Amino acid sequence: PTHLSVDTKFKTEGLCVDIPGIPKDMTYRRLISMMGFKMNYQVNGYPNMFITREEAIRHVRAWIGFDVEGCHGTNLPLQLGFSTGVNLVAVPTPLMYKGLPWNVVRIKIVQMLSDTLKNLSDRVVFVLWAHGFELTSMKYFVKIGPERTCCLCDRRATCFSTASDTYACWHHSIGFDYVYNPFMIDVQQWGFTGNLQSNHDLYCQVHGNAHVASCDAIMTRCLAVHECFVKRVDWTIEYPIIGDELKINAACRKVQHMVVKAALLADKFPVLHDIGNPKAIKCVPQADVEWKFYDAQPCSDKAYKIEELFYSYHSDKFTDGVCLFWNCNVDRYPANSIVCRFDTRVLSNLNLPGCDGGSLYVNKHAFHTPAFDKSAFVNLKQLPFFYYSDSPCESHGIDYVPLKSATCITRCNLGGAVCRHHANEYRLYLDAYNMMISAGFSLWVYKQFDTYNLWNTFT
Ligand SMILES: CCC(C)(C)NC(=O)c1cc(C)n[nH]1
Ligand SMILES: [Zn+2]
Ligand SMILES: [Zn+2]
Ligand SMILES: [Zn+2]
Repeated sequence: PTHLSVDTKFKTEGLCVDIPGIPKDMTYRRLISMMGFKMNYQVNGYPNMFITREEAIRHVRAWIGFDVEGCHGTNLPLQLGFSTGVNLVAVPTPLMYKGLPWNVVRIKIVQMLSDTLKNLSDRVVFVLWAHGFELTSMKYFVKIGPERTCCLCDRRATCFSTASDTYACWHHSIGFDYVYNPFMIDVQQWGFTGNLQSNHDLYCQVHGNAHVASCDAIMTRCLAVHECFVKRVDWTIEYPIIGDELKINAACRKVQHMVVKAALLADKFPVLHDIGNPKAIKCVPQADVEWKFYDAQPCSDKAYKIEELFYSYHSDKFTDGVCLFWNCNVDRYPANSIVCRFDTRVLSNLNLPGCDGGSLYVNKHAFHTPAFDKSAFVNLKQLPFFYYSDSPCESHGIDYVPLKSATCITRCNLGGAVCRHHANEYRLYLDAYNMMISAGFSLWVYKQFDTYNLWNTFT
């Protein structure tokens, strides 16, 4: 039980306005045949064009919302909408393109999907709110067959070319005209009352309905992300490495240890309230401080209300010492905080568009994160870059230019000349810091934080 049986029933009520008279009793086997495709009893890696909700969740990076609206059905022009914001008009003879025949529309579809997906996934999952025209338009740009490999590399084939009779992945498909072995899921099969807009609008105010196919494609994918990653959460599902995951995670641990260690040295807080991940470990194990932990799983819907986290009767006195919120997203941080908050607006291959301003951050696991909100940080200031080290000035064991920097907080810099070891460590830390910031993380600190207080920790 890993793939969707072709003999599974498909509910057709949502299809009967575009396809009147459609049988109520329908399987995926009969639907695929009605769509103009032939599977030929093939056991070659592609058992069904449609996939289960569980398979869809494992391939969230491949999700492309897709809608087709009748502009005027073999006789009328169709408006093809994608969650990339693209609208294409196909004639049978928020970017809006004029009417063109299918032979050229299919080339644009292959280019668009290839550019969007090459750094995200090995496939495409068309996310539908199926009403009929989208399913019957697939024969004009989709070809199916056995699972294949790319003609220029070892990746699975996602595109086909009728000009060269060859197959390509998303990286090698320039000039290709057909999408090959795509996957799809109809959100209407999950059990909903009412139309797409009424279901989407219950959870999201950021996507509107400008009455165009791409608006529907965007709402469809947003609703699917809500159902799979907001109202339902699965942190056991592992996702492949596609970018700088390892370096980002290692950088985050390095920055956390640096910042908290320096805050404790600079202001000598007697207690630290560590709020967030129930599996957190002390990030500064040698610190003298009374370390207290408070469990809160990552919020995937709305940011936590600070009143619910702190009140309703623990140290109780969160106003004592300092509070550490390392990716624990709250509505308004208290003044005595050290904070790491993911900025959902960041553009990256790890950060996918989400629900209601939120984003789906996929790095080993998938985390839907509430929309970044500048007002959460009104009691704090942005944490400036700094490097601090009390380790001995000694090289041990990569060519060199002497480091001059006001933010290298070390004994050698206090003494007037940064040593080789601290220069190498400073440059490595700066790279880690820049990697974490560029990945979307933002750092905030209590207004009294001053690195000038670190210089007297060398006596
Ligand atoms: C395990 C240490 C700690 C710094 C708390 N991890 C993270 O917050 C984090 C975020 C990303 C992305 N990678 N790691
Ligand atoms: Zn390839
Ligand atoms: Zn939405
Ligand atoms: Zn040094």
